[PDB]
Amino acid sequence: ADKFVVRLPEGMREQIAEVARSHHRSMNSEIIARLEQSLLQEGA
Amino acid sequence: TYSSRTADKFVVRLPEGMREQIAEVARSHHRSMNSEIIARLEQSLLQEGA
Amino acid sequence: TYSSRTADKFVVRLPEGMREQIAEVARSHHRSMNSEIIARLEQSLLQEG
Amino acid sequence: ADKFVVRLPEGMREQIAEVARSHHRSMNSEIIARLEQSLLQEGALQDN
DNA sequence: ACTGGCAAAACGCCGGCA
DNA sequence: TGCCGGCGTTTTGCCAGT
Repeated sequence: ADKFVVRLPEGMREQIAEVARSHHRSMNSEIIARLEQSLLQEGA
Repeated sequence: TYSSRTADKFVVRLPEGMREQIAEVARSHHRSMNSEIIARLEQSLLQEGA
Repeated sequence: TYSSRTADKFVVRLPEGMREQIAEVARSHHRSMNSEIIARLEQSLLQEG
Repeated sequence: ADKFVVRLPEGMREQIAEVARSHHRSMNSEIIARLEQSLLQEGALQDN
């Protein structure tokens, strides 16, 4: 599977981890889950 | 203090052809792939916060 | 070939305060002012057929 | 009036040129008129 | 007007960490 | 799974030279 290194702004770094644990999934699992939701919003 | 060389990098292991899917969106919205990802994350985050 | 350093350049004379207004919305959308301007112009044009 | 040089993609210049000619306006006038209505259009997204 | 191009930023990605 | 220095690149904002 291909990968993309994402330069992230100030806050996100930590804030992204916070939501991951509370969702009981890894960071990469969180980001991709959010990303697919966003892309699904476009299907409107 | 916080440039793009300083910023927090994070490898996102994309599912098959999802990368190509971001790309198409990124082009149409006239932003880099980085900015694309950021913009979507940022918005997804703020939805839960309001 | 047609890169960024090849692209047609047009000097836009902007009215009072439009600059900061555009820059603000540009950051707001995670985009360079250039891309920001192009994006809006583009959408304006196809809206007109 | 302050300046800002725009790099336009392939077909944009001629595209804008035509529309301007259509509206009997300067190219710069056309660009601004459009950038104007584009800004206050989404600036009118204060609760839709 | 135009447009080479500069200096600085951002980009994409590698290849190495832990 | 996560972290990141740093390379080689384009892009970006904005000039001066024509």
